[PDB]
Amino acid sequence: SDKPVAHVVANPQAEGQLQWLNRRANALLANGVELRDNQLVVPSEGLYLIYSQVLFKGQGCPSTHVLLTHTISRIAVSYQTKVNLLSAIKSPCQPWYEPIYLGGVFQLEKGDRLSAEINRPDYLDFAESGQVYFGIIAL
Amino acid sequence: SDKPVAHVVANPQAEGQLQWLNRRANALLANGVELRDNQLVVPSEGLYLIYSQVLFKGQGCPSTHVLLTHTISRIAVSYQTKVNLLSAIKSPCQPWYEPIYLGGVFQLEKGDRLSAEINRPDYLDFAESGQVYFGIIAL
Amino acid sequence: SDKPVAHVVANPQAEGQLQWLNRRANALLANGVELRDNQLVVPSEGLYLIYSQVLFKGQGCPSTHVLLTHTISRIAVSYQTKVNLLSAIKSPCQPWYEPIYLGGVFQLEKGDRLSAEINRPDYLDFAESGQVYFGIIAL
Repeated sequence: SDKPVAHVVANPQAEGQLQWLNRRANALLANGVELRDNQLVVPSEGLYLIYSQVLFKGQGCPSTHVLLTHTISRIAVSYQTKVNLLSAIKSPCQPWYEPIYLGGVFQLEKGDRLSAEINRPDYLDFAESGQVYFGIIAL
Repeated sequence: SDKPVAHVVANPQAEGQLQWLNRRANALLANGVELRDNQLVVPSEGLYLIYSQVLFKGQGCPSTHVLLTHTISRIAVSYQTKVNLLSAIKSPCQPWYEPIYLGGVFQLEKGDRLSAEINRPDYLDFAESGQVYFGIIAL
Repeated sequence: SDKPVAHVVANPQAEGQLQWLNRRANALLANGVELRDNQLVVPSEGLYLIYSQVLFKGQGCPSTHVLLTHTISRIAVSYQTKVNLLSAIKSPCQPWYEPIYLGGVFQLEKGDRLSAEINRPDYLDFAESGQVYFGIIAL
């Protein structure tokens, strides 16, 4: 049980924000992985499977064309640059539900940080369990 | 080739039900993983990548607002509780197609069971290959 | 750092086609994995996590019902057959955005090839980073 690993969930008690949380039940933040300033911190150099899901929910369709996005970004320790690794966009309106799942394998450096960010936290459905999550595992 | 592994598909011959099946071609149920009462059985304690996809298909939009869901749940041997690990909801109607993909890393115990369940098997498009699947791998 | 691995992206300079590319930054094609005729080539027998995402984007809804598909297929060296491993279909019209994510674990043979293919490259949104990707990792 020594591989760097994390599986964090959106805080169901937060309001209008995507706040990642490690839980006692069915969530992970182990073997060097830390949560700092809402970002996952890589403890060692290597290959990592990185993934995240968000679910957006709205009661109806507003007057202005809504675009939803979910993104996983890499903040390199060496440079402090912030690069898009995985992302997608959805338009729910031409109650609605829009899940977005992202996942991929990346070479990361020790101290690099990962953020999983959205644009419309007012539409984030984080109260319902299993819908909003972010994780990594060293391979 | 010793890691617990499974990649099961929806039985294309089943009717109005999500029935997981191990196939000869491009499907797995090896190294201790069993399929029992339509659920995957964990042979050993450890970290597992768990994933599933379903695809819903309908010919049109009915009079009552349809909600579709896909869920992966953990049945702990120690407790017999059934907890939601990964889930999403979609509303296809404000022929239609709605895929849902779920995936994440979890610490599981030997004898724990995993179920991948939906609410509208009458909308499940399991006849078309590669669309409906459920799998795990010990990491 | 010896596991066969790949994480390739759609060439943002290609036109009306899905052309996979290994990049200097945040992309991989290592430890025996090759890109040949737009397909990933397996260097050794074993279990692989395989995944891909595409994002389709259109300016409006045309007169004929558009169906979008994304598929991951296995070309066996031993047979030259081409089998569907993972796929999904979406109908964007009853500017729109349709992401499709596919991922699963498969036993592959050395020399097998994997293709990640779509039907409407005229709708592929490959100019925007992190949206179109294809990868594998030996587990």
